[PDB]
Amino acid sequence: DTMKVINDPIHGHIELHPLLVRIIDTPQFQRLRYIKQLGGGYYVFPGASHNRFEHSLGVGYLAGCLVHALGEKQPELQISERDVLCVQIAGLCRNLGHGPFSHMFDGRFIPLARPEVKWTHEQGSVMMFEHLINSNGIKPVMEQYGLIPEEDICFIKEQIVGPLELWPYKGRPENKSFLYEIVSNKRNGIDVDKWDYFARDCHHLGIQNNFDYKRFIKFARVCEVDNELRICARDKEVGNLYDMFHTRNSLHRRAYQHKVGNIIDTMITDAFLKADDYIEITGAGGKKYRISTAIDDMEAYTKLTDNIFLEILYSTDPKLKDAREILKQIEYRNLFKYVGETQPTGQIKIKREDYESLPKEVASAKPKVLLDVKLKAEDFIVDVINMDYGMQEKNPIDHVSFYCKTAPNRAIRITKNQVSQLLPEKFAEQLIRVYCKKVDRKSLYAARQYFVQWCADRNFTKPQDGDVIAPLITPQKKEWN
Amino acid sequence: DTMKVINDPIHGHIELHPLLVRIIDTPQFQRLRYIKQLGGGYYVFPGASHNRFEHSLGVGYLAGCLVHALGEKQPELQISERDVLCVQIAGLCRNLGHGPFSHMFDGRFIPLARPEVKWTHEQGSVMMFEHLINSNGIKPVMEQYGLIPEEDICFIKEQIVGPLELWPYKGRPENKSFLYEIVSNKRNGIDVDKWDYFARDCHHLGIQNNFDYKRFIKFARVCEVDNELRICARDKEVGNLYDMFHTRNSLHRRAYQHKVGNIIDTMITDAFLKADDYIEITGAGGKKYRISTAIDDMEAYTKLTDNIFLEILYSTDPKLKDAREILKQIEYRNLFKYVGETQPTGQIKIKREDYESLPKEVASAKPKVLLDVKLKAEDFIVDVINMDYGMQEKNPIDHVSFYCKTAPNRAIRITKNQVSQLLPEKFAEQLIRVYCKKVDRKSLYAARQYFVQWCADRNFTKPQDGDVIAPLITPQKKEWN
Amino acid sequence: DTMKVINDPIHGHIELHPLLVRIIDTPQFQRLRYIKQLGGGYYVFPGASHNRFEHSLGVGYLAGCLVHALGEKQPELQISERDVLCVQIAGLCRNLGHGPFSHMFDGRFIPLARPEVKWTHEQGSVMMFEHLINSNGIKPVMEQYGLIPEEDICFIKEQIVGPLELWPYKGRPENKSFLYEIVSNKRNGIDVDKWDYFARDCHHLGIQNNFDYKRFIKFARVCEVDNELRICARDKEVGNLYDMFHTRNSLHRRAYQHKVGNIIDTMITDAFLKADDYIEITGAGGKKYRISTAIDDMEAYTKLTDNIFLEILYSTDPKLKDAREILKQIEYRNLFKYVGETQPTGQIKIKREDYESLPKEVASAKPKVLLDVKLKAEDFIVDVINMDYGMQEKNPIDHVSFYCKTAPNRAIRITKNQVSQLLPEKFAEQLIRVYCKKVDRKSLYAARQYFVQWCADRNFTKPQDGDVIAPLITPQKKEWN
Amino acid sequence: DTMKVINDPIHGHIELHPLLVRIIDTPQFQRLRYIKQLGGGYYVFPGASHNRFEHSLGVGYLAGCLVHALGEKQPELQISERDVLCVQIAGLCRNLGHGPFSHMFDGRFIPLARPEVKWTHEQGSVMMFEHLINSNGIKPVMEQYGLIPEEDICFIKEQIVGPLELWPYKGRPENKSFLYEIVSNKRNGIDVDKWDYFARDCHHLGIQNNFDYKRFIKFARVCEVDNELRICARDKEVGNLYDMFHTRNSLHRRAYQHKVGNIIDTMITDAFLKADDYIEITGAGGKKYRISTAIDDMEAYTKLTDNIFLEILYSTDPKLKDAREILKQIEYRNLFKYVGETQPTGQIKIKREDYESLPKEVASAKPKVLLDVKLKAEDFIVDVINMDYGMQEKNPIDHVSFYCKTAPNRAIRITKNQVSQLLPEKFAEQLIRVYCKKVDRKSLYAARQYFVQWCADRNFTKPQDGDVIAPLITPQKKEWN
Ligand SMILES: Nc1ncnc2c1ncn2[C@H]1C[C@H](O)[C@@H](COP(=O)(O)OP(=O)(O)OP(=O)(O)O)O1
Ligand SMILES: Nc1ncnc2c1ncn2[C@H]1C[C@H](O)[C@@H](COP(=O)(O)OP(=O)(O)OP(=O)(O)O)O1
Ligand SMILES: Nc1ncnc2c1ncn2[C@H]1C[C@H](O)[C@@H](COP(=O)(O)OP(=O)(O)OP(=O)(O)O)O1
Ligand SMILES: Nc1ncnc2c1ncn2[C@H]1C[C@H](O)[C@@H](COP(=O)(O)OP(=O)(O)OP(=O)(O)O)O1
Ligand SMILES: [Mg+2]
Ligand SMILES: [Mg+2]
Ligand SMILES: [Mg+2]
Ligand SMILES: [Mg+2]
Repeated sequence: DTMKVINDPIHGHIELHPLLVRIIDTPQFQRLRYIKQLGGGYYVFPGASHNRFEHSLGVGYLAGCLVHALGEKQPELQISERDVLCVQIAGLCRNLGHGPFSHMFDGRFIPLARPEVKWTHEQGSVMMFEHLINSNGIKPVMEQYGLIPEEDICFIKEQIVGPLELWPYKGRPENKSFLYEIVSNKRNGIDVDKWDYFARDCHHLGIQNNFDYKRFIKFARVCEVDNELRICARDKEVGNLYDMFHTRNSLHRRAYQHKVGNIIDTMITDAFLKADDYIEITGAGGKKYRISTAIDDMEAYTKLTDNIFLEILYSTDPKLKDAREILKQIEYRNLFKYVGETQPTGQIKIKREDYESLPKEVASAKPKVLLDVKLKAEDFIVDVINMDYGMQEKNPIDHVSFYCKTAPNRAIRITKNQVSQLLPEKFAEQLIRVYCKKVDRKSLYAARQYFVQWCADRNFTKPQDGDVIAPLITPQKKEWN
Repeated sequence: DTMKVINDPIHGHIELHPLLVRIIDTPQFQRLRYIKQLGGGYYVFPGASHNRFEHSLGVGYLAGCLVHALGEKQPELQISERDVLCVQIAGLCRNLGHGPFSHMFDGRFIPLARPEVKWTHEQGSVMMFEHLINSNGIKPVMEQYGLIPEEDICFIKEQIVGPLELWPYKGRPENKSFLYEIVSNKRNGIDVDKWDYFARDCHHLGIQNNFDYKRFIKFARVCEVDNELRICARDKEVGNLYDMFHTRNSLHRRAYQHKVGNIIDTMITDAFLKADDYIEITGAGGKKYRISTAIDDMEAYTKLTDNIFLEILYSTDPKLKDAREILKQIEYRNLFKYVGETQPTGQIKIKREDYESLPKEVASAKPKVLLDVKLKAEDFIVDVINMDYGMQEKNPIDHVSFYCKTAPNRAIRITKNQVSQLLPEKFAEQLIRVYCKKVDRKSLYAARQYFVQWCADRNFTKPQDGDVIAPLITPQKKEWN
Repeated sequence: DTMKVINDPIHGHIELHPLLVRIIDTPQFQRLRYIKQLGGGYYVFPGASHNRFEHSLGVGYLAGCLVHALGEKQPELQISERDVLCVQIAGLCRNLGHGPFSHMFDGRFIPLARPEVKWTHEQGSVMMFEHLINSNGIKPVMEQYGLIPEEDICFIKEQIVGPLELWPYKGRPENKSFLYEIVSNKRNGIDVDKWDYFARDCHHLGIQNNFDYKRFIKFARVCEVDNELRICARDKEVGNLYDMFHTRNSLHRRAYQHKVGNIIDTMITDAFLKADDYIEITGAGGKKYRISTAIDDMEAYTKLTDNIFLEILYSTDPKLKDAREILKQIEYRNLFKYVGETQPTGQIKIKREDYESLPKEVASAKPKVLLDVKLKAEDFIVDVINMDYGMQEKNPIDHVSFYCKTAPNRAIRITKNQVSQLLPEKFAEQLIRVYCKKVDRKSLYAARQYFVQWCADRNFTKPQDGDVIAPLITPQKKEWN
Repeated sequence: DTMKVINDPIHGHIELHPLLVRIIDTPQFQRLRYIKQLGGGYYVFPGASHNRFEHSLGVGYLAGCLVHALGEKQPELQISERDVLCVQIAGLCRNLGHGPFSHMFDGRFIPLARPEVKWTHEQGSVMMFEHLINSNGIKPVMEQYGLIPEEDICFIKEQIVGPLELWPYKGRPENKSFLYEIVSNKRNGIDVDKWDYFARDCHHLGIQNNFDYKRFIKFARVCEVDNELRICARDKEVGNLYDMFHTRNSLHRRAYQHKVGNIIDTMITDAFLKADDYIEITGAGGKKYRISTAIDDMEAYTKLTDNIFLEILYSTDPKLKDAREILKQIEYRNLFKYVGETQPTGQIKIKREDYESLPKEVASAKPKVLLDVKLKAEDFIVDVINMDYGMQEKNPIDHVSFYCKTAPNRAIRITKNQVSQLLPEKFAEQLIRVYCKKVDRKSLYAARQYFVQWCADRNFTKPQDGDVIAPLITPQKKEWN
């Protein structure tokens, strides 16, 4: 067979190798046509209808482009068509593990439905890749095009999820180390997945992005670092890398962590939780699985898509009413109402174990105002969001290697003070959002007082609309002045 | 009640009136989030993931733009905010009647499922609009914002479907006739819907459009024509208008009538015909409807979306196997194979009543060549496509009124000979595409000989790859050399 | 040393070879920064400030892209780095011959200043290329990077103007004929220069471009045709090629032949004509040249740019008053007034030998209207414009070779009846624009009556606003009624 | 006299009022077609060919847009056609005072040619506005359209340059204070000029901008502050505002302060300095001026554009040799060579005067390494660049008024800790770039040793390629390991 050409609005005409086509034309991959990239963001940004499928295509194409560029600039690295096909495949397949509504599923649902297990979309991706390989007879096709299934499949999996366990990888030796920072870079977070979602998400949201990945590619080289071969970026591009991480953060604050989009994620998740017992998904040899257990059999997970949302919505079965009314309340646009936003202070970090107590703290309060309605802990929703640069408290650029024009083979490091004084002093922070499930005017007035007083009692940041929603409470805190 | 801001990637930030917001936040409208704009096009153009929802938002915005501009340039027309709201609503609601996969439903499925009925997505839009209004108590909100729920609802329905029924309209008098040319122009085909889908479809498909609607709005005026006040375009813009229809014709040949997209639409349609009997949709008071009858109950139709595709695909019920396997053959990318394209010659035109008798002609052929297989009528698929400028054999520009710079109130006509000699001399044509349901190396050869000999015997145009795929048949037709 | 990366808004980051950098950094090439692409178009389309310099970079980049793509898809053609460099240089240098305001210089000025010579910007490009090579010591630099100046310079010049003379080219043998179809296609007109100016001009004008050159490149092959190797496009792309020429025609009708832009070009040409005697340019060895004679000495021509305009405008010499006053009339926006447009009918074609006699025909007209003022031939300007598809009366795609999917090396022809019946049946046409040098309302009124009466007497088409600007004249014409 | 429509690639079709057309069509305004926006930036970014003319149009359009939007949301403000026209004119005319190559003229040339005057394009715009008004008889035209010349012209000037001296303005009273915040905002720097050049510069440079001015406009209100009516932004948009100032800071580091572009600015300034005495420009009543003194007569300044560059490059007079030979090394691309970049720490700030003592310091260093050549202060160029957020050391966001959704009429303040912890803690910084005038390999090597030794001796940051370009010098400073 020959190569297929496909037109992507982001990257233009991309060439696809017959093996990649053979991987694409399977139920396991086509499953991604039915999973939205941004999940509930589509209920806020009407343009964001894009799915994981096209994003996967773009990641594969970009992986191929970067590996090919590095290959043509430096032939001494001995990159083969085999390495290219493999990295392209890893790129194509690192999104196979996503559940319905993407990050809502593994970031919100699974932790609440099955709090005893440890699940990540990466692991879902490796399992679904294995299932994909075996159920469709791919191995002989791999062999036809020059791959060695045992070494190569391993290399692909390690590319997607990291080591499956001194040099920890089995798929490629150290002098091809640079094959491992491309599809999913565990060292600093700079990888082609980000590059594709920057361009796609922006193309669809109606926000435009200032990061030029093609430029970074033009300036990328392979360097010798601590006796291994790593990707080196030209020194003069360090600023751009900072901006790359600034851009990411921006995309989170206007779009990915939008208050309403997130509360819609919470509502869909609660609906799914109240539908978890009554929905049956058919898995291996007829055996029956549930939404929360589908992650344990890939034949079941395969049939787990965004469609579940609609299954609940068009359902007539009375055991599903409680969830169905929630999903109907999304259609009528009767959402939980947003109360406000604040931040922790000092060295205070809201740890995961206390996310469960917070609505009670909010419901306690010491307000001192006409208390015409009482709110109980259940009436409050508290969302804690962690905003970082990809490596928690650390600075990712301290983990990137550079080269200069006078010596393009001398890898060097670059520190923050060498760049600018206008950069951040921190690289992680927490945001706290509070919502009230009671939408009436009196419940809102009250919820605001409870909220602000709660913020005062915890020595948190003063709400931006503090003087507004709580005029009688704000002069309680002397340092908010 | 206040105003909502929406970010659309095509139009930017759009302001939505509380009354419009109220209509949008209903299941009848939100239903459109689950119906893809281009249907089977997403299986060819991976960017085309957009749905009818955002498209509707966009039509609604543009109608308002045009009527508002007309209102500001010529205060003498005394257009009121009420007229504006009615036109905006008409804009929002002219797409409500679409079935699963849009044009596949009313253009392929319904005519084969119900050849006795006359059904259009327009009438469906009217019905679903009535249902939307009634089920959500919109009339009092309409009165609240200054509308007359009797005159106005009528006006909106007439805007979507035309006359119900000199002056055939009842919603607005002759002296506001131009308000009937904005949302759906039955006179010449120039309306805001085309303008939105040009820009949106082009934005997502990855092909770009050369038509500037903002310019057209700037140059649009209301003039008196045959005792009515109609929208007139500036004379020097006639060239642009011809180009507009050329653009429409381009988008069809590249995307909307793509051979593979059309064969996927046909395969899904076939699946739906083979699943129609065994799938029941819950309608009024609990009564059950089938896909082909859902168009007769609006609360049932409400639940008829693309989701139906996945339900069939995830079914375990054996009565759906024959339907379920075809869609599975779409996942594996084992589609009906394209044999070719040809055109009739002289002035013979294929009517709908012969679309059913046509594959028999192709199989009844008597090709003089060493073959290997005999094929039967059931093995061929013949798709007839009508490409026109919107009004069949007519030239739509002969139905546009123009004005000149020196006398901006005097409407004039412009004939084709006054514009260019490089324009088309015909405005309708038929394309015939032939596919074979047998995909083997030898059945394709035969199907090709049948096809070409059929083209010769009916005196059609010679297929572009005629001499290569059927070297032994082409010299029989002297008229191709 | 090594290669330079340059950022272009149209093509992104492009790599430049040291030899190309060396060619670019000369006064002969840098001269193109001071010559506007669209000349007088910038006085109508304020975005069109782009010059010939960047356009040249883009042509070189696209030439290199196409030749590299052909090289990678088909190694059997034996394309070398040397062929690539030569095609890139030819691309970079085919615009070197342009005069001030580009086509105004070669299309309007020179024919009036020196009507005895036959001059084109191509020959100018070859001459300026010879001068560039000799004056900057490029030959030894050419030799260093693996070029053979004797063959190679010839190859480049032939690439720009064709043969300087049974294979007529000496720079490359027949098995490399396809290399002559890239930079300047004398056969059918499909070349990279058009591809760059579509995208650039559209990017700057505020018009959108509907041609995808990257797609065309992806589908380009080298095929065998009549004992030669030609560039061939896939059969399925014939429509896109027609649309390309329609696009070109649209860009001409909207921008390049804009009535006002053309009248500004004409006024500047008059300026240069009335300044020709009084402006002296120092050329080779001190000899002094005039604007109209600079084209015969390249050291003078190097110095011939748009700057001249300003030199005339800032002049204090009373001998330059006549020109300086016309340029000031360009600044105050007192332009010749546009009267109207008409075109011939039947079989009438206006030859160039008759362009001087036309305003006299116009003043010789006898409109039956009471005129307070009489206008003489001196007051009229008549501009005849030839609109074609590049090859006069022929259809250029009758001269492109195609290939089919089943046999990618077998070239075929495709006729117009095989594509569509909605295409043009003619490929050339003439437009006639008439302007009046007298700007007052009464002279305009008069000029219009003269014009329309002339159109009637010559049996031309009726002006679009005929009935409005000449109400008393149009009902005389039997075929306009 | 009617309304004129103009096509701008950034803003689309823009409407220009007959009075605005009359202002635009003057030599004083049209001069801006011949002054590059980014100056020597065009010699690095081949796309940056745009002039200040098409930027001025855009500023006027944006001014009109913002004031009209504010007028439409809040009719209580009593905005008149007169206020809108004045704001538009102010927009159109705030760039009139720009010299050859824009900022290069006022930021580099005048202080070196004439260090005794205080000259800025701000005052120049006012002066040139007066000259335009008087020399072209605009005042009666202003009256024709309903303006009062005496207050209104004052208003316009005060909008461009600020107060011409408790309420300090005379052109408009206290209840219209917000009209002074549109065209040039002296309080915080958020104004429409930035908005136009962000989009334009990005459109042409080949970089994309992530700031959405249309959104800001949609969310802008007039709130009451300290007895003024000021522009208020919605609170939750504060993040975007920070980004705005970040994008600007980005645009400076990538384009406006590009290392090569600045040295090209410096060289052109050098040519002009060595040419100032020998170039004479004709001003008022025949009196003759020099490049540096033309700013003292506006009809002379009128004729002062980028053209002088060419006037110099094209000179044969031996008095111009020193200036003409430098512009020639720009064409040949033999520029001053870049050696490096560094920054001070703590509280050391490079004062404006000591900019002269710096070339002495760099050469005064004593690196103990084999140096083939000794360099003197004249061989060095040291350029100090100030990077800030617009108000030196302060945070402009502490000077913005915000409002809340629940009470849209009371302005509130927002501190940095209320937004995020990921922002800069300083808002101004200095960059130091050092270049060498001798381009040979050894003089360059030496210059590097000198430079790094100077950086070490002054306790500055380590040059990014420090360990590479000067290996024998960096290991001495322990704070660089
Ligand atoms: N005229 C067009 N312009 C731009 N893109 C197109 C056009 N036609 C199709 N596309 C898109 C759709 C696909 O994503 C991609 C490939 O389309 P296409 O060339 O028709 O492949 P194909 O498989 O249908 O034809 P074939 O199998 O005969 O080679 O480009
Ligand atoms: N920073 C942003 N930039 C661009 N678009 C945005 C941004 N934030 C949100 N949007 C989009 C998402 C929506 O389509 C639309 C509405 O945004 P937004 O103002 O946040 O609505 P909202 O309803 O959540 O605010 P609120 O109810 O408080 O007034 O604009
Ligand atoms: N940060 C940037 N982002 C996008 N484009 C840039 C950026 N910086 C410069 N450019 C543009 C300007 C040029 O046209 C092109 C390359 O410039 P640049 O990379 O700075 O080369 P350079 O010659 O100035 O440095 P060097 O010689 O050290 O490589 O890209
Ligand atoms: N077909 C077009 N599409 C897009 N832009 C155009 C087109 N034609 C002209 N333009 C541009 C050029 C101008 O900047 C702006 C307006 O031009 P235009 O409408 O042709 O003015 P005009 O000179 O014809 O006015 P008038 O009606 O008095 O003749 O739009
Ligand atoms: Mg194919
Ligand atoms: Mg809201
Ligand atoms: Mg460089
Ligand atoms: Mg005009």
